[PDB]
Amino acid sequence: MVHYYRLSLKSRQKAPKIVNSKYNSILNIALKNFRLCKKHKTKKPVQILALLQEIIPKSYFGTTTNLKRFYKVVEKILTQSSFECIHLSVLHKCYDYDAIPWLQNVEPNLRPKLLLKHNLFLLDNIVKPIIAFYYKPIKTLNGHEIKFIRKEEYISFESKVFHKLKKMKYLVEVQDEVKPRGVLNIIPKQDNFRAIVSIFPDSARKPFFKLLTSKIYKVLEEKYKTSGSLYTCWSEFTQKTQGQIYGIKVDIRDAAGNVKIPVLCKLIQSIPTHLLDSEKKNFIVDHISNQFVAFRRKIYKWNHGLLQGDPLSGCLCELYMAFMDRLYFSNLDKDAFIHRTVDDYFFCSPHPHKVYDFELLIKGVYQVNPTKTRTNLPTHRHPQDEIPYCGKIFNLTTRQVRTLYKLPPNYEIRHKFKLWNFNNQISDDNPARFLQKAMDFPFICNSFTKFEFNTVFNDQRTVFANFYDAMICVAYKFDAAMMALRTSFLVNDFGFIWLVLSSTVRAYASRAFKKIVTYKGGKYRKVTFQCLKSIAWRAFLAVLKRRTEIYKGLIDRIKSREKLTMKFHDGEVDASYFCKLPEKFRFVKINRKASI
DNA sequence: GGTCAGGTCAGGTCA
Ligand SMILES: [Mg+2]
Ligand SMILES: [Mg+2]
Repeated sequence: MVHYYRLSLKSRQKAPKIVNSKYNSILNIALKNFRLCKKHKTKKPVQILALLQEIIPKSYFGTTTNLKRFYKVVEKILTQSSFECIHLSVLHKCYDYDAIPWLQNVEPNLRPKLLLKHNLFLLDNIVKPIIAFYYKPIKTLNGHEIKFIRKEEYISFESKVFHKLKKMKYLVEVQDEVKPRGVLNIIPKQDNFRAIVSIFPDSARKPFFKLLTSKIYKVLEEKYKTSGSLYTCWSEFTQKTQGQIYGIKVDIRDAAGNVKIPVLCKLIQSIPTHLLDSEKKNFIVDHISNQFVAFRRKIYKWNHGLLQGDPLSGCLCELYMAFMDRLYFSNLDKDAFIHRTVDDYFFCSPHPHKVYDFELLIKGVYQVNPTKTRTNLPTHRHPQDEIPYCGKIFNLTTRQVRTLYKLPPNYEIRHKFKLWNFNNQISDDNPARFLQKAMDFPFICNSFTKFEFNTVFNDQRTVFANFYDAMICVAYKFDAAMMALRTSFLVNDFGFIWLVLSSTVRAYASRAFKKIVTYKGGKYRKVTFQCLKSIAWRAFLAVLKRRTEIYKGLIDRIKSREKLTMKFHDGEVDASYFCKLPEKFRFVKINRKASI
């Protein structure tokens, strides 16, 4: 009942020098080259595809089509997403066994299972180890994107920042022996960095760690007035204000790093004893006061704010900022709007000067990221009407809000979707259950909420454009799933495809109708059940056009019937946006080629 | 057969 192979590197093994008796000795040639490959003869430019072809003799596959079949899996590995899998069946089905010389002696009908396991051996003992030798997998944290960087480069970057973190005395060799709680990792996040700790497993302590986090969060609801729902505060404020809205979003930089431990410790002691007893208080106090981290066989003490990667740090920083909240935001004009996520602040008022004062206040209290500041203030260098905050885009002039989409140029959109589940596996003969589990609604549910479908402050044009953008996303996921179906299910029967799509469009439109009818507003005109379906269908249409030759049947299929009459009772909807693909998603890369 | 709360999972969002 195990049908999956995981692409991730940690599954790898450490190659024996010789292959055992149950495997054919040709493997050892490969292994030989492994040592020779190991020889420090590498320069900056290597291609893993290229070096592998000089490690595994072509005589192992015999024919070029077999070799290409195998290297296309290798290429998938080299371009992999986190959690991604393939079907074990891929490793043996459709190979030309006649042309493989070392497989002729054994009778043909017992041959397939052997070949799968032999290819598994090569992938686990030579391919993955060779990838590990020159590269480190890091999760970009934008979807499941994984970028590989040269080990020499990652180590150099990690040494540079280690020394910088040493000159500023953030890190100090402890020398007094102390049990370290975890290992430091330096993770790049664009121009800046993220220094985090991976905690050594401390079994039975995560019940304890969840308990302490829970009890503090209860304290943070109970003593400090909840920030409000982000949606409701903004709703009330939009109704309040009929004039031009003014606003600012600021991003505090290293909010954990700018925590003053003495003040936090005093907040701890100041907690009432009925909420959190003195023993737990004292356990927490030397916990944040004695942060010990293991580097290259050496232990250091972190003495700058809260350490990311600590179980308590996420929740603890919120308490500090929550306390800062009351310290500095008790008096605010109730004709104004304010909301905070954790280290991001969004503030709006009808008066420009009061927004300016808020900006000066925050800069006076905190070191901020000036590049991350967005404002409609006129006196600012690069002012904008669109403020991104908490996954959404707010237009202060129009009051319209759109979903925010994190698609950098050349981002590969298949990294956004986690299509493989190792815990519940689907057999290679069952593609339909796979595709429909892929199209479960819950996954896009976070773009099917009151925020995008309300008509209280949102126009019908923007509720449509939101639904469209989301449906564009669902189309891109369909595409990735289809490409998965061709390359590992090796499906030939596309007749059953044209079915769940419309079953989903119907159900999705119905769910939309429900939400839109649930949140009618003063800007709500009239929305036809069928019009939503037409929008969804036009979204799929716009997407499917990227790979026309593969889908020309399907596009033609939906071309007839499937009503797209975009004659909505509004007399304003441009409708050009709906017809084609928004520029954000025209420039994103769907194909797959092994770069390095 | 009709609810419920409780428990688990799932793919997603935010920081
Ligand atoms: Mg966990
Ligand atoms: Mg938990």
